[PDB]
Amino acid sequence: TRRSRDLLRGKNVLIIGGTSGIGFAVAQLVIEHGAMACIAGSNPTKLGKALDALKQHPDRDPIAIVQSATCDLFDVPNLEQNLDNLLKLAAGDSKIHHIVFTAADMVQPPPLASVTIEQIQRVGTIRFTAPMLVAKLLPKYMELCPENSYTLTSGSHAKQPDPGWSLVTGYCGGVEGLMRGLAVDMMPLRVNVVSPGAVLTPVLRDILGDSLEIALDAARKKSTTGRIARPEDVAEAYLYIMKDQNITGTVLETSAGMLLR
Amino acid sequence: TRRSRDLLRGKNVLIIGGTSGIGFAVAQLVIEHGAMACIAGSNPTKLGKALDALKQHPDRDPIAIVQSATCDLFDVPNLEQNLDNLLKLAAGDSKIHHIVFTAADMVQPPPLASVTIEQIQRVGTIRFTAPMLVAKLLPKYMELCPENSYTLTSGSHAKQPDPGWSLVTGYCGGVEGLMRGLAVDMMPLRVNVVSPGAVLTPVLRGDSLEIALDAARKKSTTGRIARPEDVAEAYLYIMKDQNITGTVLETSAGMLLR
Amino acid sequence: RSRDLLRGKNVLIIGGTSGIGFAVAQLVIEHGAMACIAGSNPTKLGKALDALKQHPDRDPIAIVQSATCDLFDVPNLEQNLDNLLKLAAGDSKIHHIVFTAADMVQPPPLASVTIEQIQRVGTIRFTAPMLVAKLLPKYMELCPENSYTLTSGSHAKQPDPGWSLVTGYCGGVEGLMRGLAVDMMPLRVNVVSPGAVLTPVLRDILGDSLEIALDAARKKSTTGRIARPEDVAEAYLYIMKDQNITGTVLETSAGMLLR
Amino acid sequence: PTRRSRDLLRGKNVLIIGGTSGIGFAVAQLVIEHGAMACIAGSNPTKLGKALDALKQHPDRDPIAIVQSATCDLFDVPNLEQNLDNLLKLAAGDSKIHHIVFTAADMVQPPPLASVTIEQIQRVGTIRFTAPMLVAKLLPKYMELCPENSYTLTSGSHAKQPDPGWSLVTGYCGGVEGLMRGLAVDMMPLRVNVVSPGAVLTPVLREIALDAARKKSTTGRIARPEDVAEAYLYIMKDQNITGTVLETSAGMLLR
Repeated sequence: TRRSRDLLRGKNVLIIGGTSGIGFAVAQLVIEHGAMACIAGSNPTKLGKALDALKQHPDRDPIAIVQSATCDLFDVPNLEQNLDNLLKLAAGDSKIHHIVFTAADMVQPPPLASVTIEQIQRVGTIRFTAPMLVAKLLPKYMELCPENSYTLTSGSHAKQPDPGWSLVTGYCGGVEGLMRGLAVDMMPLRVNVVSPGAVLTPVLRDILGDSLEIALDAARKKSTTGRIARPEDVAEAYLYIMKDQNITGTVLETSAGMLLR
Repeated sequence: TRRSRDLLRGKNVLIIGGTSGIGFAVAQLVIEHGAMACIAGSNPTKLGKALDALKQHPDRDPIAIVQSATCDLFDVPNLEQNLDNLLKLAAGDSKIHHIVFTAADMVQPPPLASVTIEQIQRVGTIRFTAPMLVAKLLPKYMELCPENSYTLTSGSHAKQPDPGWSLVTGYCGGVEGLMRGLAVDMMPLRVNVVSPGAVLTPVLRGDSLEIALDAARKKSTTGRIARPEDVAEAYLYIMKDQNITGTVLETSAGMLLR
Repeated sequence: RSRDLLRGKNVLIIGGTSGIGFAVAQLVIEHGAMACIAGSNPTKLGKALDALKQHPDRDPIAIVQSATCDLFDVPNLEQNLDNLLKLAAGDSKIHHIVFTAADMVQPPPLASVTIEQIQRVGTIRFTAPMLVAKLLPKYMELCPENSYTLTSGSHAKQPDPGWSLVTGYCGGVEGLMRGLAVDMMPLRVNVVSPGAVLTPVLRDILGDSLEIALDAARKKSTTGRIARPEDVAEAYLYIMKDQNITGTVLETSAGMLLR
Repeated sequence: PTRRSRDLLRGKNVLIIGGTSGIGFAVAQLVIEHGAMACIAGSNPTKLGKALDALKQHPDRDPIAIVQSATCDLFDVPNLEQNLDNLLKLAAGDSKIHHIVFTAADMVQPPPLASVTIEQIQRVGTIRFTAPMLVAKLLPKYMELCPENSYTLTSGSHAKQPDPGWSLVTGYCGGVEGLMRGLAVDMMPLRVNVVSPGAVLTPVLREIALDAARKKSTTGRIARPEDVAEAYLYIMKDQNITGTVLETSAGMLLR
């Protein structure tokens, strides 16, 4: 509709993790609303295919320009400058208006009894240090105002942990805590978290392989909706946050009712 | 966008409290999307005015049709019947797809030291008994599926009480509890709560108006009073995200951080 | 210091005849406090009262008394609560109040619920604790040394199918606590939210099915076992001692909330 | 010190990481009043001296309670896992540890967000997150996983009420709470919990910053270390409580 369109037409949106899954669907919604979308990822092959997919999305507002950049989020010595370059690129000729930091990763970490300091800090680098640094650099490329937003991603497993996942559960709690600290330190910019549940992404399919349909019966049994989330469903939550200039400091839970059980 | 119109075009939406404030702005957004709005109020003049305000809305979709229906939420002997009639109207010739229960809920109650049992029960009737009775009657007019949603309203004062408001704080906590119980008992229907704060509505606003606003602006991190149209986007979002159920969506300008 | 926080203090336990309330009363008199238990059945009150006077670990100075109070009789509710508070104040003032949960049985289906049924839950779970708060200042100093503790339940967050009315009022108790923590400051007001506790009442209800239900609860927990009333009663005693804690919901529910 | 409370703790081994001062010291007091064996740990050796001597000469101490100390620097990364392992081995002694308390890293404002560096981010995490993570790694070697025992971590009210300039600390306080829940599952049926204190007056802290907290609270006063210490003791005794954040912060969270 025109008011959603006017909320976001011509606005720059950076989507870290936009190659597939939730980020890609956010990118689709962004350009359907007339916004400029910059997607970032770790894989140039994946990034290239996602980028053409967006350019010829038939529901793309013709006005929407799509661009891409490759950014390595585990390279500690160059992380701040890589992130600084990404934001420069995303700002382009003006300023960034909305940042989405997606987290679509769940690879079970080693057993607690074997975890190492190196392993701990790697998850933190990706889950904690990088979002902090984007916040540090952000005022150069984005106006701190409530028309703009910076959105992070945690997960329902922060509240309902699976056994074997304590390192990841811990940094998920850290993302939600970081959001709250940043909502104060970056005011009047709006900072929020989306906390998704089980989402049926292509990589989720591929991981589970033959084990897919078992895991999905579990997730449906655990939900109250009785069905697995579409990435398109979850992406609406990030778009809502862009539109509502009143929402900041909160964790938006879109997880099929699993948290009720 | 086409995606959003496709989700809501032709859907029956009941806004309880749609004559003014957030409910009115929710009615606006849903008719922009081609949905069939039915607004309910307690004041017939206010209704007719709002109903007419809506029917003339500029961005209104031509196919969107608006109706109104009076319903006193405090008349306990007739409450179940009025809600049943209201539900029957909003369904029309098919079914209701989305129910929004909004409230302009901020008139301060009597002091704790003086509050009486009928005063407690009167807030209990509007805040708790009425949403429960909508839930009781809802399956007759509405399918229990995750395409559909039923959204209640609490408020940031549920978490940040002001002195004098303990009775309204309590029943806000009851609204949020009720939502979670209903999200289970009525599954796979989706049931949620929107918890607004720092929104300026006509009824809310006159001379003291700008004192309290400054208390909200200073308490917030947006440094800005919010328009009903901002908060309305939360109700619309819940209608669209067929994954969201059982949660309290907090749109209150960052006041909860401070 | 911590040994004398409770010695000589006047405690009121509403629902002190069995289960959690009774175990609170036990801990209270072990610490030397004066306990007034309230309940709805004079015979069960009588049994509870004797069992507390006879408690071997009761501090000698600790005096126990009882009072009957129908929390569903609306026309007499405010006066009955006033009389209960007068009693518990003894010859000085109340210092701590505990209000244990109704622990009701499953209500009728949602499609069957009536206004009368809704308000009856509200009377016991919301109106009665509200009226205690209204009346309290006449009999009790509003200060951080004293405390007023309500009771919700882990099913406030994890609803059981068919219980929406009880789940709703459980969230009302928690909201009321927060409202009261503000309107009654600097008195401390808190909520204990217990999970699966094996009270004597419970074992009668489940009866033959008890071992099924206890393996279910154990499976949902991370402790792997069912809580004792004496375990949960430690939380109420804690709140009485920590003069810094107010406005919060204390969750003691075996880790079920992690699942 | 009731018989019921002493039975629960008498003879138990309790490790208190950060027991030299403040909340940790007060927990050490309460546990030895119960006849439990307290082992305190600290970064500063003669600050341990003070504490260790002060503890040992406490008036309400159960005659049978023993006290002992150890140093452990939670920032020295090359030596962190071993010093923690050595610490745990000490507290277990000739049996097992029964209760662990990890008292929080203190409230020193970090650099302004605009100037924070990766080295700065990672050192708050080493102490607030890595160290308790490593204690959990090593614990099973020295502690039984049963609901009679507990591992208690510490976050803080600023996890939910940030102050300007504290985003890094608020960040890892949420990490501590998330870690507690994950460990509450991974280490079941051991009980793991978080105490979240607020408005607490300790000597390293101890008038404008003290009236300011009083105005945000509903108790209207600054709480003592001895009040919040009761929370840690409660969690030891309630064999039903796990996976939760116990908020003892004077009602500041209501405002």
